[PDB]
Amino acid sequence: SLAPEDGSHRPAAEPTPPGAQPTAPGSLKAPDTRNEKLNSLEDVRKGSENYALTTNQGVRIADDQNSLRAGSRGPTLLEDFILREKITHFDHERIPERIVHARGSAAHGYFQPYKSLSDITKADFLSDPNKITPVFVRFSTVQGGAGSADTVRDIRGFATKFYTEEGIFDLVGNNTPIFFIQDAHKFPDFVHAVKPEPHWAIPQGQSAHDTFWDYVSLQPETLHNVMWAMSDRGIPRSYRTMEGFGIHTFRLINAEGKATFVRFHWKPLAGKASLVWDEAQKLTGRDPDFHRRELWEAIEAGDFPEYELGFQLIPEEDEFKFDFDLLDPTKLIPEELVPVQRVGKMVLNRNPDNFFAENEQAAFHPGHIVPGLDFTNDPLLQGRLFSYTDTQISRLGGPNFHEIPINRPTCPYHNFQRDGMHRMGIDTNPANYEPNSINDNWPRETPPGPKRGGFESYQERVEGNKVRERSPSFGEYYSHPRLFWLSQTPFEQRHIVDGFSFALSKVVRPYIRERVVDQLAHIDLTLAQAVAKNLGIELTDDQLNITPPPDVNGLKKDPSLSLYAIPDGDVKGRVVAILLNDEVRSADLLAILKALKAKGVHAKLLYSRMGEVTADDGTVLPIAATFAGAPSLTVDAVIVPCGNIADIADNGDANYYLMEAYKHLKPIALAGDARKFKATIKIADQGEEGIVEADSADGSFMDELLTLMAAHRVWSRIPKIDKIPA
Amino acid sequence: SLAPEDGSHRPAAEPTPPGAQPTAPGSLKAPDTRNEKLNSLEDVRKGSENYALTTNQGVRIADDQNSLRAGSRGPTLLEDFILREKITHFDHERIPERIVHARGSAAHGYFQPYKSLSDITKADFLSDPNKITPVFVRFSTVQGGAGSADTVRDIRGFATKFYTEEGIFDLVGNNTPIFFIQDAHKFPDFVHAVKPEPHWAIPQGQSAHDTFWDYVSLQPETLHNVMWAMSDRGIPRSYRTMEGFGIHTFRLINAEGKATFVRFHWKPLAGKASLVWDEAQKLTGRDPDFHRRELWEAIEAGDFPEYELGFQLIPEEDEFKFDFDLLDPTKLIPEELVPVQRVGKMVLNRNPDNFFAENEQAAFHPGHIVPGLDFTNDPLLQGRLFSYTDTQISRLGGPNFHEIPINRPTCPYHNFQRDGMHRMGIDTNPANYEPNSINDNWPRETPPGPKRGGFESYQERVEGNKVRERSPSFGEYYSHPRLFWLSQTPFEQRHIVDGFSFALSKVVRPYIRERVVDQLAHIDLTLAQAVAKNLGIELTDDQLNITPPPDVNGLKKDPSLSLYAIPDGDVKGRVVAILLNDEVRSADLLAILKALKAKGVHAKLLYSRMGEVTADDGTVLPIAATFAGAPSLTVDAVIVPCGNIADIADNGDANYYLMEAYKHLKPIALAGDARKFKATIKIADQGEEGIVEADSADGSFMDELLTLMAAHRVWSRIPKIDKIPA
Amino acid sequence: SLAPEDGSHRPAAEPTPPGAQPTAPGSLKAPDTRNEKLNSLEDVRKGSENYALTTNQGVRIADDQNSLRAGSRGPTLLEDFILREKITHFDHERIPERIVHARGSAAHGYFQPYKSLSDITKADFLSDPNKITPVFVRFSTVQGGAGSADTVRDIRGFATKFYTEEGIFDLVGNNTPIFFIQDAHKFPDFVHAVKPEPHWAIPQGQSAHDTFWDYVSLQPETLHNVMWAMSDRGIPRSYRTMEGFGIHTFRLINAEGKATFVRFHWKPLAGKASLVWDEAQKLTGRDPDFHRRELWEAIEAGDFPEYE
Amino acid sequence: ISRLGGPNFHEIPINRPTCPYHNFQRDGMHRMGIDTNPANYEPNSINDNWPRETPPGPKRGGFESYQERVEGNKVRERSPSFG
Ligand code: HEM
Ligand code: HEM
Ligand code: HEM
Repeated sequence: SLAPEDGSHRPAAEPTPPGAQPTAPGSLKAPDTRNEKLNSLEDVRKGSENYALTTNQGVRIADDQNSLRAGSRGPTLLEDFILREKITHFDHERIPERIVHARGSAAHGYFQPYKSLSDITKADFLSDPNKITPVFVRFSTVQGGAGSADTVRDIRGFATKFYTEEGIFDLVGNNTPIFFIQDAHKFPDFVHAVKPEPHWAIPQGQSAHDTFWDYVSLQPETLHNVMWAMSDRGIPRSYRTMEGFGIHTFRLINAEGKATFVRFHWKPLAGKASLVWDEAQKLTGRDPDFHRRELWEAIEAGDFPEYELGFQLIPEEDEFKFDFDLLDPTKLIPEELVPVQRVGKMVLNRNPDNFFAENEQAAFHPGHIVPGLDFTNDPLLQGRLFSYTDTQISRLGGPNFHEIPINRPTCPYHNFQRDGMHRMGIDTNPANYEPNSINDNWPRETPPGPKRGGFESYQERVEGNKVRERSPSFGEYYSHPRLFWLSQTPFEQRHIVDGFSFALSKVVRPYIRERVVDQLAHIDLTLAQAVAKNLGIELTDDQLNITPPPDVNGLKKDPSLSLYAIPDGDVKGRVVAILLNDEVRSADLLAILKALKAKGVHAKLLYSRMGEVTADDGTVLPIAATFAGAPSLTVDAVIVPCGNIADIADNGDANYYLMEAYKHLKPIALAGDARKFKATIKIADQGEEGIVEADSADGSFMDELLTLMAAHRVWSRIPKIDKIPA
Repeated sequence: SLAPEDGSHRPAAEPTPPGAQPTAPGSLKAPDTRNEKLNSLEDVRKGSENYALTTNQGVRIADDQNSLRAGSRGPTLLEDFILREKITHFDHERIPERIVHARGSAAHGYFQPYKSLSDITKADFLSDPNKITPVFVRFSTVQGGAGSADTVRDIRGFATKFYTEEGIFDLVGNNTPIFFIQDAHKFPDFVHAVKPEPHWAIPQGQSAHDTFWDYVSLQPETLHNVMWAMSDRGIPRSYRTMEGFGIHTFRLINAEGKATFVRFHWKPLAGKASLVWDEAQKLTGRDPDFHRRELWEAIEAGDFPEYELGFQLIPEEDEFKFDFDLLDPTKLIPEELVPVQRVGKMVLNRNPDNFFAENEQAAFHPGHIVPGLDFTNDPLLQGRLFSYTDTQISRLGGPNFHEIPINRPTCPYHNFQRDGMHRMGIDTNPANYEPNSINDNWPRETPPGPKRGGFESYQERVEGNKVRERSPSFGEYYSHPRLFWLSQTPFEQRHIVDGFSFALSKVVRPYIRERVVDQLAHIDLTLAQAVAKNLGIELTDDQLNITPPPDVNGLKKDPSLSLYAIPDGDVKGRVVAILLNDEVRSADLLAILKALKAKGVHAKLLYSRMGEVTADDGTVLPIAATFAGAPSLTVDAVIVPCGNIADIADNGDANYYLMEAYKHLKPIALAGDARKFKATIKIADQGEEGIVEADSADGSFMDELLTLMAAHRVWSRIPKIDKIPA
Repeated sequence: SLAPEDGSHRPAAEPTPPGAQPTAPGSLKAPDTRNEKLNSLEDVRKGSENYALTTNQGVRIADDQNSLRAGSRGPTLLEDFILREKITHFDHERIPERIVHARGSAAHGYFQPYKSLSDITKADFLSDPNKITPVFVRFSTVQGGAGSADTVRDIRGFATKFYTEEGIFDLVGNNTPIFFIQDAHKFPDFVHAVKPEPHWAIPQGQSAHDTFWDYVSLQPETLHNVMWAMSDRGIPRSYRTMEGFGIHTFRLINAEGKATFVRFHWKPLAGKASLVWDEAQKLTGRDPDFHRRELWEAIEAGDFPEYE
Repeated sequence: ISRLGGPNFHEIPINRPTCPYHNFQRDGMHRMGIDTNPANYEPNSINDNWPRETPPGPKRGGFESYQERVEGNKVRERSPSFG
């Protein structure tokens, strides 16, 4: 048999930290993690152990190594139906990728509310805190293909399919609270501008090219979301550490028929955190799967992604109470004006079994709502409602995509629709039309009502002429970008300046850079001048004199728009690199590992080669990777214990390891003679804030390191990084 | 609630004769008829009674009569996701029809062998007389589209999917024992020649046009199957009353590895029976679904179609012992040389629930064989092996067509194939390749053996150069057509002459007619002269002197090639029209109806309007159809009971009903004053064979009518039918 | 007019070195370059300057910035056929990528033989040193998707379509002279092993994972091509500085019917050159389009890729 | 989209306009037209915004919907006048 005698080919079906075990399909890693959707897919899971290899017709194969030929050096024969079926299936494996958000990573989980929301909505999944709704969630980038890298600068999608008892509700959101454009008619133009340019299909996974900034310069409605993308919002550390938003104003409808406007939020219970740009870019080369792998390994470790669902609620009579239009999806609703009510929690606790069958084939669409929710006339939402039904017809092969297992409702579904490519359901109804007598009119319509009723639209009043015209109320483009800019910390603002300066430096036509700097001067002169300086552009006197846009309803900032202004750091699930030497102080290591364990922080033990080293006291320490093999990009903090520091003090790779972690603002902790490394990162004898140092790794040295990790990065180090070459 | 209070909308779930109740889905008409494949479809059967109407996402619908609009006379809104889902599914209901045999009718059933065939084949489904294998059978025409008519002149397909414990085996045959062409490379040429012509797409369901006969005149290999199509074999009475054949020689392989050549047969246990051409052509107009209807209603009545599988077996050492090549599919093996050995019985006993899901999506392919069977080098079979897998990728939408419920095996199937459009199975194997160690190499190959082994091809010797060349052994075209012609009764030979005469009359270019007559003169001079006389063509002295082809292995006829030469008639399931009048002799009708019921012959009571008539003694007689509504075309015989004959004696429809039945050779029985209709059909006072007449329907009147029915038609009447204008 | 007055939006229609001008579609950058295949594509080339914006049915569009709504803050109307055509075409832009070799970069060119090869083959494109055959060439990686990076460690494809006067001949080769496996029946197993693993779809553009090395360790026929892949052959500097091979033995047939066994080679006239691994892996991050860009800009500069 | 295999059905010869048609739509299965436009979006400067919108007018103008007045609530209701 081919597996090793000792069973080391098979991962334990228990939670294990990243790196400890090979990853596995979710039902084999966590067989007793169950939900109603995961149990309903049991009819289509297939196993493998102890079964014979067959054709798809059930014929057992004897030799799966060779084609049928006339003689053993002869021509292959057409009658080889086993070869032809196997190669035909392979030749047809691929389906079209999604037009946007082609790169994504997904998991199963569940949602439960914190209280009944019956007073504001009749949605059944929100009716009782003991109602547990299975979910499937896909996180994604926007521009790149399905084989593009994860840690690009981009908006991220955050789509959740809720399998409710009254239907599937898909909340198809992104990680910023607005979008780039106002009207769905312009979506092909914006997406064509951001995607690879049509002559040569470059660049992949990047907005930093001429056509994107040409469109932005000509369409100032885009500037708000462009500010978010150029911020560190555009480079999240993990899908676990970003916010979600539905963007549009929707409606909640209660059993008395009252409509409330709502915008939806997801708040990450692990907190908000982002990479820095050079780290994100380098990680696209060293691990283009970093966020897919982080999500999968968090769930295999038990560090389940958790989010709180939140609603901003605005009464119908307050529709015109703000100085922006609630229907304009380039405007956000500041939390200082309308707070987020926390409504429930979602936990992602199981990975798929098969990526293609469950993630690639999943179909999310924001028109999939349930009684108790409704739309508004937001003109970007209104066009979305057409596009997701349409695109699924070619991506997933026809109109029966709801029969693909991951998309199936878990509640009953019955109607008079028939046929279509790869129709699975075999209808026995004598009728395929209504009204009918021949089946006593079943399945029957259901009037709307407080529970288990049919869907009726809220009877909004519509009055106007048939026009292709933008509302005048949507014609203000600079106040929300300014509010966002003024809400950032000073280091977040520098990172935004740097994001625009990097991007516009890769625009080849200089007039486009100049037109973007002119737009920036309508938002904030400090930002405009800082970007201009980096491009060698000088503002004109007219530009220096543009009047700043107005505050938003008297606000001149809102700290909820910053990643970092209000502390919300959480270290569970983060990872520290420990740089070993060939004679490690074991007492340093016991102390380190114990304190990390107590906070749920993982460790990775690194050295010069694969294998093991032995500690001063004889403990054998298995090495996970080389310094060069698992770079600092992939960890949150670096600790270097004592022992034979002499042994690594000269290693180019160990030095670079600490230079790169330093440049990227990561906490570094140095014990005993590991303080020799201070010289490579140019740290003064009396120390520096963000470098933890002591004689040994006692319990105090660990608390200080863990406090630095809760604050994510050492922002105060920014003015010091320029003068290490890394 | 729209059903009648009396429950008359719903058919009884019990066997009922044709017309007695509305037809229904098989699992509602016959819920207790079960087999392993029908039970395995339960996971996808969907009911309807008592369920709410929903979208395909499970959202209940309140109003399925209206689109959402801005005001009740306003424009429809794009946000109407319930209208766009319903119309999207409707707009994509169609899939491509099959390239050939697009018109077909299908049913479920089961097969059992009479004894174990373990001495000649290791196929599991033939190993044990107590082993029952579910089947699904589709019967079809060849040329017309899925909306074409059933009783055209054409070859018929007879395809059986056997759901065995060792894999699906599809036996994909037709109703004649040879095909038109020798090498699959010509199949697009032949099928383009018989199909509607490409400029104008005419004619549907007919080979009587110039390109067909141009190809036949240029490719004499076609003449054998053309003879069978021009005979009454081309116009079967029902799928129940035709033979089936696999056409190719295949191999049986036993557990000791011995190969035996085999050709497959189906014998209809209801006997052989065909229409006559004027009746078939007219029936394409009055009921283009006649065979689909007759099949479905026979199964609803309990008149299950039954067939016996038989094998012609030739030892490997006898390959070259005949005047024709066993591998040439334009040659038959006469049963006088190699008898058919009875192997088992197939009963079709349940209709589908949904025609699209089960019939239109079924995929049959003759490359789907099982261990114990193998192919030969027949060059028509060899190209078929390529075509069926290929066509299914576009007809059924991708390479996962085996996951469409009707096509799924009932036995296990596991392999390393993944992905593809509308992938249903979610594989949990950690490996998607072999050899692998990470799942200990499962699923694993299985060596060949006596039972439950892997498939291995028979190690036939191949020797020769790579050539595109027809074997010289295949270059003989006229002997099997002549054997067929000489085996027909004189009335069957007249019907062949009439088939060729009518067909060639529709060929516009007269030189093509003359080239076909010349080919007939190579087969049999009598046939050629009779067709030439009907075409106004005179044979040349050269044609008159062509020497006939040789006998086939000494035979100058083989009666098993005739439909009628050896009586095999069965009356159960046949139907009789009874022509009512407004004061029927109730004693005649009691005697008639119970005689027919005793022999399983159905009746249809006809009159000049719907509703009821009252008999001499007050019995209320319900009318099934009018004389025009249910013409004589649709029945096998006609009975006119006594009573007030003057009610119907001058009814042109009643009179023409008898004239048409008379012309089409059907038995007619006239009781009492119904003998006044003798003048309509010009019968002598002293009577004539084929017309039953007495003073009442008692004594031997019904036995005589039933005797005529068992002989199917009154062939002795053929010379008498010309002196009738009908 | 949205273009700048000075015309600096439009790249010069003449050869210019990398970075000197924005890149452009080839018939705009190099209008004077022609061959028989480029000339035969002219009936489907569509321009743009001075034309009105239309639907695909040729109806001129007045307002391409807004959906049709009932009132300017109202719901979008289903009768907006201009919005639905534009979004429907957008919704259906994608087609499946190639099962293997999905990442690739291509250019037009021409081929000419040095002398007639009629003594060994009757192939018309090889019959006359004056006979010029248009080509279209696509270079590729093997494992990654169409949106993966160029300077991965992988084998590269080198596929040439020759548009001859006796038919299309496709020479579909790679940049090493052997393949990993011996019998096509095993291709899906080998390709499944090298591709991203099926539970989680990682890693992209990399053979450095368990399933690839499990297959290799169990199928020693793979080791030859694995040695090439682990060498600097697996990380070419440019598609211009790698070899090409047809791998298989084919036959040449002359007019007298004689068969000669042949294996096909492409020799880069710019020579052989590879990156080093740390450089290649870092370039996947900093410019995942580096080989597609280098090929396109070499052609816009006149530094045409040449192979023998 | 399903009957004719994708969104380029207007390029099947019988369905093609005989008048000009130019826009920024790209790709799709069996795409025949090879666009040379450097831009595939508007507004653009890189091709001076061509092809360009056309105001409505008496002849050769862009399409504009008649500005019918719409007044009603969002309802799934048959007009009583149709009963
Ligand atoms: C507020 C603005 C929007 C947000 C938050 C949004 C978000 C998303 C997300 C998260 C996905 C990926 C879902 C998945 O993981 O499969 C997606 C896919 C998609 N989006 Fe949107 N989107 C927006 C606007 C639009 C507009 C205006 C259109 C077109 C009118 C559109 C058309 C599509 C299409 C065609 C797909 C691919 C869907 C599929 O193939 O199943 N999006 N969008
Ligand atoms: C002995 C000669 C043949 C017989 C008895 C035969 C019989 C049949 C039958 C009965 C069907 C319909 C199965 C069903 O009901 O779905 C069928 C379909 C078909 N036949 Fe054959 N056939 C013959 C030769 C050929 C040849 C030579 C080719 C091509 C090389 C061919 C290609 C096809 C194709 C493409 C279909 C449609 C299959 C589908 O869409 O699933 N047939 N044939
Ligand atoms: C000597 C070994 C082989 C070489 C040199 C080779 C080379 C290539 C190249 C260069 C391409 C990309 C063509 C392009 O640029 O579009 C390609 C594509 C492909 N190869 Fe091969 N390959 C080999 C073996 C195989 C085998 C054994 C199979 C299957 C039996 C296979 C199936 C494919 C398929 C399905 C495609 C995608 C073609 C398309 O979508 O148009 N290759 N191969």
